[PDB]
Amino acid sequence: ATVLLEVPFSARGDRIPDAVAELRTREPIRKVRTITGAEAWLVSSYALCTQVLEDRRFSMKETAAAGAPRLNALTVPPEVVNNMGNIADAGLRKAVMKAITPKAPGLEQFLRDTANSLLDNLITEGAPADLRNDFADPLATALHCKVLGIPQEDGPKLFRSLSIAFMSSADPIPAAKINWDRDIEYMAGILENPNITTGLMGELSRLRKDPAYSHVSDELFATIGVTFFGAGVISTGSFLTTALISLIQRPQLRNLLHEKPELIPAGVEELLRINLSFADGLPRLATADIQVGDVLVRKGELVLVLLEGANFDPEHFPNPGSIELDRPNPTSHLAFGRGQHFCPGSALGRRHAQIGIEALLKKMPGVDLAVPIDQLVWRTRFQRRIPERLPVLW
Ligand code: HEM
Ligand SMILES: Oc1ccc(-c2cnnn2-c2ccc(O)cc2)cc1
Repeated sequence: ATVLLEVPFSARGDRIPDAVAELRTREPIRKVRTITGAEAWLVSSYALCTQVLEDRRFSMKETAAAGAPRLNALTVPPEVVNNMGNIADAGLRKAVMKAITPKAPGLEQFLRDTANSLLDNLITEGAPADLRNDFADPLATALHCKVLGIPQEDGPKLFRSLSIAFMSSADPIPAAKINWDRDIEYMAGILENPNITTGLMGELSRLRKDPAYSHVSDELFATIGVTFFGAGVISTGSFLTTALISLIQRPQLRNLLHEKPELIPAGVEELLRINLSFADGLPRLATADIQVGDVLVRKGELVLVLLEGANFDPEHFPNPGSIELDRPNPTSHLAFGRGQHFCPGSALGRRHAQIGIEALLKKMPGVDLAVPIDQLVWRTRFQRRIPERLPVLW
């Protein structure tokens, strides 16, 4: 006898387990057990993953319901799970989206300057360098501070919460609540602070005093700050870090991108397609009985949408394991999700990575791992897969 198949399969973000392709071929929707002991349907094909993400009856918001089968414990108040729904009901959607485009005046130039300076410092200190702690994360953090309109120097203090905030835990985390309340007070301070007049927090401070928003709660305005900072920094830092690994391990692609950098955006779209930064399937709770492939999912059940099941599905991406820059369907991956909850920071995340990669290839064209790739230490029980340190030489 064996126990019901457990998720997640592996914390390694440099390779996909052979088990995924076998699941997808034999059972593209199938029952698994999550770290909390709940059962769930794991969906691993492109077609079923898209079907679930496009059908709002598989609810993101209902995942936070008391007594529901859980992927993991809430690290936020239950209402914050419906964050985008709350933003839209407040009439704040267009304003938040407008504040987070990579196309703000001088934002891209800021990213480039920041990436270059980080790299100069690494080059000056001498190899080995940690491309995670001293490149990708400081880059993601600096970008988000500029986007929020908050002081660059406040970035490290906010960043400190993230190794706990984005944990994927069987049980509630006391530190997540301490950090959450603390970060919420920080952002409430920012809304009151007269020096903060640019970016997202600048915009939110003005809308807050605008009579058309006078019934929007102060808790929502602060929440938007914390969540958009947290989600943005964790997602871009993790993506860029694991994309640098995929790049470092393909010196041919790396030379091609070094030599023809106009290919970097197509390069990034392939790195997004193949990325394993999301550690768990995207969770949804069935609010009706709904046929998914051979399975009738029952109202009240938990479904997990496995991004790399879709993104490595050979029926949709032939030779899925190869980065190929001339695919006919390059942005059709699910790295940013799909449907109602499609990532609102997608353009920002694309530009963060394009610029970081461009700067890396220019400054460090001989970049290579300074340790055998098995020596990378993969963070466990976390909503992202990332190496604790990314040691490189050049
Ligand atoms: C390359 C970097 C990124 C990747 C790979 C990424 C991935 C995703 C994915 C796959 C979803 C769907 C979640 C779901 O459907 O359950 C998502 C949602 C979200 N993302 Fe991004 N993301 C990235 C960058 C960003 C940035 C730059 C921000 C904003 C500053 C952001 C803020 C959000 C928010 C607030 C949601 C919730 C959307 C909703 O509930 O409707 N992420 N992210
Ligand atoms: O739009 C969002 C953003 C984040 C989350 C979230 C889920 N689990 N943790 N967090 C979290 C924790 C600490 C923090 O500062 C920010 C977010 C959920 C929905």
